[PDB]
Amino acid sequence: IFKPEELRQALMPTLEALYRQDPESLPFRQPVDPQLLGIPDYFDIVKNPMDLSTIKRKLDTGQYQEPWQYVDDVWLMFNNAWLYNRKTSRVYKFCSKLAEVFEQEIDPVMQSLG
Ligand SMILES: Cc1noc(C)c1-c1ccc2c(c1)nc([C@@H]1CCCC(=O)N1c1cccc(C(C)(C)C)c1)n2[C@H]1CC[C@@H](NC(=O)OC(C)(C)C)CC1
Repeated sequence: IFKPEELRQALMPTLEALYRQDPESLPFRQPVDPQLLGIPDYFDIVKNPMDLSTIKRKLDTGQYQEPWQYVDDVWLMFNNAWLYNRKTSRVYKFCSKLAEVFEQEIDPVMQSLG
């Protein structure tokens, strides 16, 4: 049974790795705002929105008990973006860049956590 400070120390470097991907992480730093973006169908398509600010806040305040719940949220944000956006769009290709980065950093940390 993990403690939320153990979880934060080990997983937060993987989250900071995402934030550094400038400009790729910019669309993902805050919730998608469908009104601002003019995309009224977004919450029809994305039933469980997620973004970097929400994951950071959940990490910071201890809302994850096990590491796979953090991993699930990160992949939720990618899958939402791959689902809603066309393959030709910048955010789609941005999402693939951050997903590539993420797999690269999450593997060793998950194996030392377990
Ligand atoms: C993910 C995802 N999944 O589906 C969807 C849908 C998203 C998603 C999400 C956001 C998005 C977005 C797509 N396209 C944009 C803008 C909007 C115009 C069109 C465009 O080409 N863009 C764009 C895309 C890729 C890269 C960038 C940079 C690198 C220039 C920044 C821009 N943005 C925000 C819109 C406003 C955000 N600023 C903000 O919220 O400011 C406050 C003060 C916090 C409210 C920052 C980028």
